[PDB]
Amino acid sequence: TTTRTERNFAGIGDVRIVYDVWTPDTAPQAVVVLAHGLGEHARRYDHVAQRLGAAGLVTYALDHRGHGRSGGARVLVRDISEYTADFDTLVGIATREYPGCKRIVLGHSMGGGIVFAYGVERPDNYDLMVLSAPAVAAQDLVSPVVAVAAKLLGVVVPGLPVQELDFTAISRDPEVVQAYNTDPLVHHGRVPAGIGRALLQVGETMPRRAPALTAPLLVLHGTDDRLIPIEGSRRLVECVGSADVQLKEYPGLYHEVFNEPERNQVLDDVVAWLTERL
Ligand SMILES: *[P@](=O)(CCCC)OCCCCCCCCCCCCCCCC
Repeated sequence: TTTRTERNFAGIGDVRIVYDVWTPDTAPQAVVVLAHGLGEHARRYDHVAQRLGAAGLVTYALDHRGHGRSGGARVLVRDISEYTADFDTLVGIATREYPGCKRIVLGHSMGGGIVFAYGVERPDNYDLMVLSAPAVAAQDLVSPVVAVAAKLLGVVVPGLPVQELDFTAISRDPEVVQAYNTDPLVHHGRVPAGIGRALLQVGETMPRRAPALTAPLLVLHGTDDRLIPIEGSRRLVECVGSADVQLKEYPGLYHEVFNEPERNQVLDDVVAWLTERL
């Protein structure tokens, strides 16, 4: 039995960051710090934290600024460092509450881009990285001219909606898409320029920065992902400095592998990967 507690801290710029803590009723094996994707929130990951809890893992999952229960203007960010700083603070919170426990940083989509940028900047603040379709190659979705424009707009008008997303691409399960379509805490609009710039900054420097990752890395990706092409994850595992890197491709799965029909096989692979290394 894994149980959720809701807590908070003061993030960068004194924005209240809400985060959940999922504690299992068994002896804690290690801690997981989880970063959700664009426009979603940590409560869409309940079933993930429960599955990890059944493996004796404590899961820290924060609502990013402008997301879910956290403060700030909705999906507003002026720099990727705002996300990575709030994630860094959350990693430190788990490090102090569970000292000596191994630390697993886990990110999905934009969360995967934040976990990546956090990791290459603090490659010894964590022990294991798991990335679910990380948004580390956003510049492959637009022309270079559009990337020049989006970076500039992310500065001047970070709140301007700039890019529409196909929400039907998140899952092959129509129930998942409809539950996403009707979630009051999900951003039901377009990608803003500020987040567009942040993802583009991470993407252009991913090849040059990835060598800084030295901890074991697990990348998960569905082959039929229309939001983030799988080639972005193939280029990532070819570019990281980690010796123990692995990409699990899931034939036919859509973007959110954690919410797919095959999600239990996906999470079985995550637990199996973590337990060989803990
Ligand atoms: P993840 O967080 C999954 C959430 C979506 C259900 O992110 C998925 C992919 C996000 C990529 C967004 C596009 C990044 C670049 C967009 C900027 C280009 C638009 C600029 C137009 C200027 C004329």
